[PDB]
Formats: sequence, C-alpha cells, structure tokens
Amino acid sequence: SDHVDLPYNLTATKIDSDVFVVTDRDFCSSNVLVAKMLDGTVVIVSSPFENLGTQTLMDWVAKTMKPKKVVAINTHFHLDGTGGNEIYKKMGAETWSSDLTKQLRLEENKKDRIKAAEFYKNEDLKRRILSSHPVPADNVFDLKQGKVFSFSNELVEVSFPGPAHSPDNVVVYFPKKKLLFGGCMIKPKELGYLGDANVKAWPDSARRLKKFDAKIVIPGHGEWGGPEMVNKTIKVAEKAVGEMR
Ligand SMILES: [Zn+2]
Ligand SMILES: [Zn+2]
Ligand SMILES: [Zn+2]
Repeated sequence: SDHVDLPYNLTATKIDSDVFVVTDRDFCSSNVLVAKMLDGTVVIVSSPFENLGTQTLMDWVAKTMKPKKVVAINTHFHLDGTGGNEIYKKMGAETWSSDLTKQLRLEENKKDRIKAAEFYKNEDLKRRILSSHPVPADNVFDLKQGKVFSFSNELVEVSFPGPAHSPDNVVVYFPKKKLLFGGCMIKPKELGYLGDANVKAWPDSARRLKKFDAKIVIPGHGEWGGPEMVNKTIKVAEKAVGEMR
C-alpha cells in the first residue's frame, strides 16, 4: 500500500521506491522529504517538530534505507525545519542550513521557553516541545548564493527565491525526479501562520519558483500536487495582499 503508520502519529508515504514523504500529524501535519540518492546517500528535507518524532523518523530511515550517509537540509528556522537537528546530529547525519536560518534559530532560542510552550493545547505535546532543545544546523551556506549538492553526480539544488512564509525560506530541487520541495512557502489554499511572513513579497517569491521544471511539488503542510501548487499559492498570496492593501 501507499503508506506505513509509525509511532507518534508519523505517516510515511511512498512517492516512489526512492522518494518518501514523512508527515508529522501530531505537529501541524508537517511534511519531511526523504530521498535516497543512487549512491546510497539519504537526503532529508525539513524535520518533525521535536525529538521523539525525529527519532521515530530516523529509526524508520535506518531500518528501511540503511543509508551510507544522511544529509539533512533545513528549509527555514521554524521547528518544522530545525526541530530535527538535535536527533539528526545524534544519529550521525550531516545537517545543513543557510546562514540566516542558523542566525534566526539562535535568536529564537534566546526567547522564553515556557511562555512559547502554551502555543500548543495538549499537555503531552507541550511536554514533548519542552523536552527538546532545538539547535541550528552544523554546516552552513550563504542564503543568497544557495548550494548545490552533488552526490556522485546526482544533484540536489537549494535556493532562496525571496522572503515569503519566512525571511529565510529555501526550496530544494531534485532535477533527476523533477521534484521540488517548496516547504512552507507553498500554500495552495490558505497562507497559514504569518508570524514571520512577508506577505507583500510572497507573490513574487512564489513566481520565481515557476523556473523549476517540477512534476511534483511538496508543500510544508498538507497534500502535495503538481506544478499547479505554485499557481495556487500565488493567487492565495495575492488575495492576502489584496485585503492587506
Ligand atoms: Zn494508516
Ligand atoms: Zn514555518
Ligand atoms: Zn511550516
């Protein structure tokens, strides 16, 4: 079948033999891409919110893919992005983000934990959030220049299309699979949490994603789709600009 149910309400859904989406349903249905490169390297894009979810994800990756190496790419500084870094590191993964994402995560870490913890209503989820201590990635590239990974000539392209959902949001493109992980700047129905959003910039940042020849676009939350995901996002952001003036 199309998915496997994992502990802590994680879902792992197959897109093909070498591409999976793992969804943290407990924490806002956050999507994590897991792509196995031909040379055995596993690339993970984004993260579950915290340690229990991330440990569950890594246990499943270990069991099912037995990777030679794991490379984890943070999409932005939010917990669906950096929440996995502690456990990724502990498990021997190489964690990556832009320099801005690291900076924003470090700044976010200075803020009051217990006050920001009442943002969730369930007490078990609160205790899971408070039990984790998010850290930035170990390896950093310059936001504006992006980064292209080459795993035995299999390319993974990380680029900054401009501020949208957050000032630092990047997308990850896999040209071999024509797959774009757009992350939380892909919002085909409604923009969602705007705490760090640049609504005025969002339509043009999303327009810049049209350059990718994507057959599959994976959003940070919710069902994935095709290139129309980008078009839907642009209109949703425009309506927000329209009301906002
Ligand atoms: Zn199921
Ligand atoms: Zn976010
Ligand atoms: Zn998100």
